[PDB]
Amino acid sequence: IVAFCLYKYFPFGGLQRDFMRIASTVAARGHHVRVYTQSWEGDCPKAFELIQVPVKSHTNHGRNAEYYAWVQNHLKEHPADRVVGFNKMPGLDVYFAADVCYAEKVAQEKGFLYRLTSRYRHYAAFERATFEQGKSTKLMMLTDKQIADFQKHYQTEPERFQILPPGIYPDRKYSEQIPNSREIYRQKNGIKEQQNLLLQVGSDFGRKGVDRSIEALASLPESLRHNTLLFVVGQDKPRKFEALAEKLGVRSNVHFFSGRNDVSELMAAADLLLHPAYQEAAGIVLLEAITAGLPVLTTAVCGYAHYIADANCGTVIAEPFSQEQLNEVLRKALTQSPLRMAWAENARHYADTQDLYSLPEKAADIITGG
Ligand SMILES: O=c1ccn([C@@H]2O[C@H](COP(=O)(O)OP(=O)(O)O[C@H]3O[C@H](CO)[C@@H](O)[C@H](O)[C@H]3F)[C@@H](O)[C@H]2O)c(=O)[nH]1
Repeated sequence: IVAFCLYKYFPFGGLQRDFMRIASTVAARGHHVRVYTQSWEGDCPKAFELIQVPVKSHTNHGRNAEYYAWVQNHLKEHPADRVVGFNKMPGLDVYFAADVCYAEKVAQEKGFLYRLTSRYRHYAAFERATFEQGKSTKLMMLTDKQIADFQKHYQTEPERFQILPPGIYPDRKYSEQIPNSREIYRQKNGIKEQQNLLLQVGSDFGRKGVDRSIEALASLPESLRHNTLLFVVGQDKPRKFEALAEKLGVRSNVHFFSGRNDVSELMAAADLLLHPAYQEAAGIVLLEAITAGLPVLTTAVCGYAHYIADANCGTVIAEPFSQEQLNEVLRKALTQSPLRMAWAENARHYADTQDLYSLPEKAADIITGG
């Protein structure tokens, strides 16, 4: 019996999609998969034993604490052979690092008033419980930067870390698309042959720099701008970003969508992925774009930004972030189709020659070992 703990399941998050693929891999090896969550949106594999954990606190942090306590009591009466968490909490045998190091985030960005909160104390305590010395929890990591951060704040025993290769779903790959996918999916989405489709995918618009993408769109020269659209796709509220698009006179150019299940089609249809995130532990969409043959503009803060430079299929905007640099890079990329075509080819080549896929098998090995 392998128990999985994540606070919330829904289809439009990387943490959730990585969990689904890892847990499905574990189940397919013959183990019984039990899932504890506060809430579950979308389909659930019939193999899974799904347990909804009742909570009543009025804050995320309070509910998380209640969840941990309830799960511990349930495990006391119904033992599992291994407990695997996708969120930081006590009691895990294995943790998957979908998040950044919270202690480092706070140290770098926050001050005294931020640290006064019960919210801070909780998240710090649950991270500490996972990473501190003396714990047995195996730590499945996405980036070397994550490891450096956790070592800095917790002096975690180095042997407990294991970096995983990426785990991009094969259905995003250019070679897994129907013939004429670009034309078909452009037509499906109302994109004209001559238009530029910019694509931004992710369920945290603010964190992922949707504002930066809108600013970049707005900065384009008049004629180019008139031929350019931006699709913003994810389970988040568009309100603030609609207001910004109106402010900048590009409201009609920007199309907002809730969570979509057709991201593979959108990447086949698009001309550039924009992902100028403020914070991103890794960024699965960056590598999805690589596998789709979709060139990428992103920021150096993203854990997976280096892959864009490695694949030579876009531009990584350096820190400190310059909006003017992103604006110029966008204008250049859009006006230089030969550059974009070369980037796309480079992306496809990298996707064909690099392991961007095996994460769930390697994570399942760690989970089921022994
Ligand atoms: O409307 C939508 C919106 C998204 N998706 C999919 O959800 C995934 C999003 O993962 P991504 O790593 O890009 O961002 P995020 O969800 O913030 O992931 C966290 O967890 C990730 C690790 O699990 C980590 O990479 C990241 O840094 C964390 F913030 C990616 O596979 C998208 O194609 C979708 O299908 N439809």
